[PDB]
Amino acid sequence: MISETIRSGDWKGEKHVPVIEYEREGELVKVKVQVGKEIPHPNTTEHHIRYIELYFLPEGENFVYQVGRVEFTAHGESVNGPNTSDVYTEPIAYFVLKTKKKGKLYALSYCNIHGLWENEVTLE
Amino acid sequence: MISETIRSGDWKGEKHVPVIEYEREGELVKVKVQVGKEIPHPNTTEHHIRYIELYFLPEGENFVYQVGRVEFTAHGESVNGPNTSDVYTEPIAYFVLKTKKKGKLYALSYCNIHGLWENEVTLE
Amino acid sequence: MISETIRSGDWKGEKHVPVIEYEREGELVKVKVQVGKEIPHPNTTEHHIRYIELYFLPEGENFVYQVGRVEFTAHGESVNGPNTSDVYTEPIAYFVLKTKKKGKLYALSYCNIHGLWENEVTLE
Amino acid sequence: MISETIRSGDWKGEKHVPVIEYEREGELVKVKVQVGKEIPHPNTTEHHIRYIELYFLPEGENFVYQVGRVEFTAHGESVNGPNTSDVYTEPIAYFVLKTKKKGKLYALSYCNIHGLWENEVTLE
Ligand SMILES: [Fe+3]
Ligand SMILES: [Fe+3]
Ligand SMILES: [Fe+3]
Ligand SMILES: [Fe+3]
Repeated sequence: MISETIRSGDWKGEKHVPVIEYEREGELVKVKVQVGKEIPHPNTTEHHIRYIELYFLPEGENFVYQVGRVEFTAHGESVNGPNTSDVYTEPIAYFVLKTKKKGKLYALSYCNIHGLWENEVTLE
Repeated sequence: MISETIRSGDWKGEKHVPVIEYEREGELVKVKVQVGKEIPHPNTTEHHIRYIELYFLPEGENFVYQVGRVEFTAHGESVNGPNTSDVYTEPIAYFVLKTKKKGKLYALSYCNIHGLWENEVTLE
Repeated sequence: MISETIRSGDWKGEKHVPVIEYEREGELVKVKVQVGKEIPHPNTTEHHIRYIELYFLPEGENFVYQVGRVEFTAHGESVNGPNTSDVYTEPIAYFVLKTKKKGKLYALSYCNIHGLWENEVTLE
Repeated sequence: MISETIRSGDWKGEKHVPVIEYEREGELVKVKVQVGKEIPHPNTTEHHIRYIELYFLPEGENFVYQVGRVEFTAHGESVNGPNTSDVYTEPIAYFVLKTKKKGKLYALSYCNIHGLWENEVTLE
C-alpha cells in the first residue's frame, strides 16, 4: 500500500508536515497550507518542497475530491550553477473553495529527497 | 508558433484574461492572479478555468523561469451528475516568490473550451 | 489519514485500478500504466480519469521518489457542449525511468467522481 | 507577450527542441514527444527537462485544446546529495489521443535553466 510511504509526523530538525488553516466566509472556504511555518524547510536546488495538494472528503460521502494542486517550481537553479538565480518559490499554498458542505480536508506534500507527507483537519 | 493559439484580449461577455496583482515585502513578492475578478467566469462541470501558471523573466536575462502552477480541480462533478457535488475550486492563484530581482511577470491561463490566455505585468 | 480515501482491488474486476507493466532494457525501465485495460473506463466530460502518477521506493531505502505524473486533459468538452469536441485523452501512461536499483513501483490514479485508486508491483 | 520567452529551432542542432512523432491507428493517435533525440539533453539535479505538454488545434477551429501534460520528476537527488539517487526520469512523453479530426499538434517543453521551447507538426 502506498500509505506505507507517507509520513505524518516530523522528526526534530526539519519540518515537512503541511500545516492547514482555513477561514469560512459564506459559501467560500479560504484554505492556506504551508510547510515550515515556524522553522522553514530548506529551499535549494538540491533540496526543496515540490508541491502541495488539497483533498476534500465531504461528511458522509464515499469519494474524495481533489480540490487543487500547487507546484513550487523555482529553486535557485540558473546557467550559473545551483542556487544562483535568486528566484525561489516558497511552499505556501492558498485555495479558494466554494462549498456549503462540511467534512475532512487532507493535504499532501512532497519533499524531493524526503518523500511524501500528509496532514488533515476537520472542515466545520 | 504556439503563440498563434494564445489570446490576450477578452471579448465582451466572458472574462478569460488573468489579472496579476503583487505586493513586495522585503525580499518576498506576494503575487495574486485571478480570472474573472469583476465578472466571474463560469465554473461548471462542462466549462471552467483549469489552471493558472506564473512565469518570471528577470530584467536583462535570457531565460524565463516558471515560478509556479496552480490547478483548480473540482468543478461540481459527482456520481449524481454534472454540477451536483457542491464542491468548486475558484480560479484564484496566490504565489509567494523570494527574489530581489526585477523583471517581467507573465501569467498563463487555460479555459477548458476557450483555449489559452495570457497577461503580463512589470515587477519593479 | 488519507489512506482511508484510497481504494485498491483486482484490475480484472474493478475498472479503476491502475495496471502496471514494465520492461527492463539495460539501465532503462520502460513502465506502462493504464486504467481500464480489462474493463474500459468511461472518458466523458462528466466522468473521466484525470491523471496517473508513478512512485518508486528503492529496495532498502526510506524515502519514496515520485517518478512522474501524466495528466489526461481532453474529455470531449467544446463550445458546442459536453462530449462534442471529438478530442479525448485516453488514460494510458508511459514512463522511461533510468535506474539500476530494484524496489517497489506504486501507481496512483484519480477518477473525477470516484476518488483515488492505487496499485503496486515489484521492480526486479 | 509570453511568446517573447519561447524558443524554437532545428532539433538536429538544438538539444532543447521537443521532437514530435505520431502514428494514426483508426481513431487512435499515438503521439511520442521527446527532448534530446539527436543531441541528448542533460538530466542532473541542477539541469534537467521538467515537463512536456501537448496541444491540439483542430483544423478550422478557434480554440486550442491541451491534450496532456507529462512531468519528469526524478533527477538524481537524494539525502546523499545531488546526482546520488540513481533514479532519473527521461524526457520522453507518450500520449494516446482519440480523435478523427485533423489539425495542428504543438508541444511545449521547459528546461529548468533554459526556459521554454516549442515545436509543432501537422496532424493528417
Ligand atoms: Fe526535506
Ligand atoms: Fe471560458
Ligand atoms: Fe470512475
Ligand atoms: Fe537545458
